[PDB]
Amino acid sequence: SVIAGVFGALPPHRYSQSEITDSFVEFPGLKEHEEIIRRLHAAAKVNGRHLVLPLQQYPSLTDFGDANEIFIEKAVDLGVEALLGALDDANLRPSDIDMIATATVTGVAVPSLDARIAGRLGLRPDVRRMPLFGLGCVAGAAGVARLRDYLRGAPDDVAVLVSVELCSLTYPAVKPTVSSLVGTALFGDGAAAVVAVGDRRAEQVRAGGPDILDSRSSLYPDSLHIMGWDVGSHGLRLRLSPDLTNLIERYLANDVTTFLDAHRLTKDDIGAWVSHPGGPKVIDAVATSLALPPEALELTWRSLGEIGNLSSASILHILRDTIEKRPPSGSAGLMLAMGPGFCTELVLLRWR
Amino acid sequence: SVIAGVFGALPPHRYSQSEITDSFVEFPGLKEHEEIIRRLHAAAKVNGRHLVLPLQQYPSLTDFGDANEIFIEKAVDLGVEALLGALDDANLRPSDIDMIATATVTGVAVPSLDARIAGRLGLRPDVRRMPLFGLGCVAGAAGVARLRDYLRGAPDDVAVLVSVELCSLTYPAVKPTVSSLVGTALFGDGAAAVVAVGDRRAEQVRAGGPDILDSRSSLYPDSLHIMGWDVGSHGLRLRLSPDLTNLIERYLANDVTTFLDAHRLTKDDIGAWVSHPGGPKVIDAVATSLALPPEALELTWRSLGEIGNLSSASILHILRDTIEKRPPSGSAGLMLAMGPGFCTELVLLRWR
Ligand SMILES: CC(C)(COP(=O)(O)OP(=O)(O)OC[C@H]1O[C@@H](n2cnc3c(N)ncnc32)[C@H](O)[C@@H]1OP(=O)(O)O)[C@@H](O)C(=O)NCCC(=O)NCCS
Ligand SMILES: *C(=O)CC(=O)CC(=O)CCCCCCCCCCCCCCC
Repeated sequence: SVIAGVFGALPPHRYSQSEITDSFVEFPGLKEHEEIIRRLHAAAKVNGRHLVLPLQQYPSLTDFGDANEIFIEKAVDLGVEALLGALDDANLRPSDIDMIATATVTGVAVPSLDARIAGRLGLRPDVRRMPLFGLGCVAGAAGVARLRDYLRGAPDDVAVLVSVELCSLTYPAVKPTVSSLVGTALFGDGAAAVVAVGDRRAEQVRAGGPDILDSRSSLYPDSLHIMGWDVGSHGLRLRLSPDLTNLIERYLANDVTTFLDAHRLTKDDIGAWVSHPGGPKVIDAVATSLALPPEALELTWRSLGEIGNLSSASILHILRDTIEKRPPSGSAGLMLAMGPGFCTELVLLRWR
Repeated sequence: SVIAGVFGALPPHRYSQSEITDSFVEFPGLKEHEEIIRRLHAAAKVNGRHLVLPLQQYPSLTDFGDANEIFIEKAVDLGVEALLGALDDANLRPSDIDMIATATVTGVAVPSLDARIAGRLGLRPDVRRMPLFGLGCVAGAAGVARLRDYLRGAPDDVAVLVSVELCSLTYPAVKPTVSSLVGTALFGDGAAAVVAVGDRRAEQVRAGGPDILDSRSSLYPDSLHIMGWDVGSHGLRLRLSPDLTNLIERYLANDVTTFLDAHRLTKDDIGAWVSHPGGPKVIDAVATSLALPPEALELTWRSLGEIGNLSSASILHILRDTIEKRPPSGSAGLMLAMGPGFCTELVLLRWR
């Protein structure tokens, strides 16, 4: 399977981190926490984020029903924009799509986002739908791996992934706690789409993105508590364990070695790293654990700085940035993501 | 792709429909609606349902947070039971599984149900996970089609589907409006699992069949409103249009003919129909639209009678029942489900 198109879409409202923080600390129930909010927002290594709503509107977003309804409307808009961009990048059309997978963790849609996107773009009525909910931050990488699994079975086909994460719309569940506030420092809104074709399809029409060579999941035993949602009448409330980085530091190198061993590669054989930007401590943990050079994760840092953490969409933005730097033809790339499970997902790529 | 195991699991609290109705009309806020409640409950052609909680506990189930917490607890138990059962049917082990897909529409779990089930049964850390959320009642059929799509590219592999639907736990969102009350007439709790293997693995494990040959989705344009959830602070509230039956009557025959034509098959070639038991009017519409004999859908009527509508799990219970009845060897089978989209899914089978 071969990537043919990758495209990111962001809401038009762009704010500097300082702007967000300045407004945020004045929101109802937050003033008493100004100092810790400013401290966390400042330490995030995030310089700006796109938000799906204007800043002033968030204090009114206290009802999960309102927020989730807005999610549905805005996510379908952004998902459609990202898919169209990726299709244009691939020189393909909506009617070419044989399977669409959507990933989100920031809203609850039934019918799923893929059914709504299919309708908006006029995908064929027989398109195969794969609504992936609950993978969280791993879904960008895992989503690309699922496209490969599909296309390995259907090598004449075209399959697409659409990731849409509107983290700001979980506002009704935000509380003045360390975990929620860390969330408000890091997460932004955005979307991304990948268009991929099977090996035979790639021999019929031109696909210019990297080859998806292989993937490997790693679900860690007894780690349900590491990250996830607390779900309730206020919506989706972030649960984040302080043990996350220790887990990375202790186990990630083995995940990578195990996977790369199977391809008789070493970490020194990979020419472009495409890692999820969980946040500064996480990225630090990844670099340390894998003993990476200082610039290995430069595009990950740059993305976190520019647009924040978009959950599953971030790694796709970073993939696009990586493709655009045009890595050495024939060299290996490695996507690395992590998420609720706890789990990691690795995807081996070959550039050109 | 060959099925090797199919297994159903039900919670232990079983009540007759009459017992459920008698209690329900006395729940807080309902006595005024006794007449319509008794009418809808009798018209459902459901004679009993299994419930995950004691019947008289439901009046206290008013908070979505409590209900979803109970969902996660109970859903993992039932999913594990179902999967273990299907593995036993297949004579396979948890460590044999290469990919697990889960399907639910009745609760919100991050980490997902597949991560939880994987942990409980000690699946391999590299098992591929596919948490399908939002397909609703089509997911039994679509899930089986997703297994085929995976195994088509992985002929030595084992892939499993676990459906868990605890419809009763959506009670916090129930009010005495017609749409909700219709739901209270029909839906029960349960789970099911399917174990399937690649064509190359099939001989090695002596898979009992049937073969999974092909599938086709049919998403109906401008139909998002037909069935789905309205999500908010009270959880998952049923949206269900009275127009659903009309859509089936107008378009199902074409869905089926379009699919069968591609295989040079006719309806008369089908040795056994495995159809989702949406409700009596739906089942009639299927029989009428396809000009099927009364016996064609008998096991679907029976399942509806015995356990109610289990959303995505019902078709799998019916599939198990059908296999046990042993349709003519080598004859064609057709799974038929429908759900939020609005959509239908057909799966072509060959019986052993
Ligand atoms: C619940 C059911 C068994 C009751 O059967 P019944 O007492 O004959 O009731 P009817 O279907 O004839 O409908 C009677 C009235 O209730 C209304 N009604 C039925 N379903 C309704 C719904 N989901 N929402 C709002 N109103 C509904 C009908 O429109 C009708 O209105 P009317 O008085 O103007 O004529 C039947 O409605 C049914 O089986 N519906 C299909 C269930 C379904 O959609 N399953 C989903 C498959 S995926
Ligand atoms: C990735 O795995 C991260 C997780 O822990 C699970 C997951 O995917 C959820 C990720 C997003 C959590 C977001 C909480 C967001 C609060 C956002 C506030 C935004 C700004 C409002 C400004 C007025």
